[PDB]
Amino acid sequence: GSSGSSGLVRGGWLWRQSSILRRWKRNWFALWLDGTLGYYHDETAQDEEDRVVIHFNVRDIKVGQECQDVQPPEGRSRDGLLTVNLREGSRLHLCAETRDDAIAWKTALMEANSTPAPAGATVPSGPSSG
Repeated sequence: GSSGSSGLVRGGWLWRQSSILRRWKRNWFALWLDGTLGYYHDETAQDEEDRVVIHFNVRDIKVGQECQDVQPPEGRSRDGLLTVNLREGSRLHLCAETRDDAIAWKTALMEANSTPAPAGATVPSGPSSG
């Protein structure tokens, strides 16, 4: 709603595990201020694959060892795994190259899930001399 969404939080590449192919694949996940999560084929949002709710929607999120029914792809390590749970029930199988990345997503998500935004009236006002 709110005429869609305006403003991006983060945008990186993460490994997602498929169901029919049961294999990890490269995917670009981008979080919106509106409180939504959409991943497209590549950085360029041209062919939207899907869109899930983030605002008060994320039930839980695991990272690394936390994982229970997930395995790291080739090269990567268990110190990167990361899965997100949705209130709707369905979850999201992901895996960060490193633990750092995983945590970043876990925190960036957990927050947006339980943290609203003043989105409404703001100005780019900033520095001038320099």
